[PDB]
Amino acid sequence: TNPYARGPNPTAASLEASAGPFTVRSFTVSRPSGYGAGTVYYPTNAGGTVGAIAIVPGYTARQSSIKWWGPRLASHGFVVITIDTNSTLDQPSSRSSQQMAALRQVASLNGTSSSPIYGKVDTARMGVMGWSMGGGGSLISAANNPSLKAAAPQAPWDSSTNFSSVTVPTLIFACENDSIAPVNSSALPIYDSMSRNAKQFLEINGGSHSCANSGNSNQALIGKKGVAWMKRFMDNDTRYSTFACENPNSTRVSDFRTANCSL
Repeated sequence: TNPYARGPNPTAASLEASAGPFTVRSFTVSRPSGYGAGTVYYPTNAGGTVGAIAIVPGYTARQSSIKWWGPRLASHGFVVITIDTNSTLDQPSSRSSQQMAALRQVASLNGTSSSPIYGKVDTARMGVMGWSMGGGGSLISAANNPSLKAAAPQAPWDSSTNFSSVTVPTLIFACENDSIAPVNSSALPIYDSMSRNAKQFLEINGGSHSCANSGNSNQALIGKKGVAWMKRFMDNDTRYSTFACENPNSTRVSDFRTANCSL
């Protein structure tokens, strides 16, 4: 009945594995428009069009810091573009503009017969992710585009902590011992500011600012939560309602909060 449901019914084991059911291919965007560079990850034979997610790194950082999300999310039924910004020193608002620019190019590549993702994307269903200033940029993207279906920034930082206008379902990955974007002055005030959406706050125990980046030691849990959140809210897939809204009840988590997220 749900036209957006893709893939086998999920289990904890399949969501915690390094890769999901779908085989992933990838290509580099030939002529990136409105951002620095892009890598597109997409699944082969997902059984239908899938949503698109754009992921942005942080200040001084590049695709490598966030690249692990590409294959992980794509293997579960998403088209994912990881970008480099025009300059590694771009601010959150500029990161948001380039993040949305990347999503627009994915939409155009969906209508380009020469592109590997031709006809593979439901361009009405998109999501935003990112690290640090790119997580702040994801929150700005969500606030400026309620058309988006989900957001999952990690260790976000922005000049402001007020994102009360966000109606997009938003999962915040936080890192307990973050000394660059401290939780008490960034992630948690941002989480508490949002009262008009489904939201979740997941703090990684003992995590530094890079606790959700490529190579991190919690990829099973973080990857499960990222995919589950995107499945529940970009696909409206109630098979993932428990995975997306549950307290993991794990010693890997030092703080868990959620609101408007029923199981």
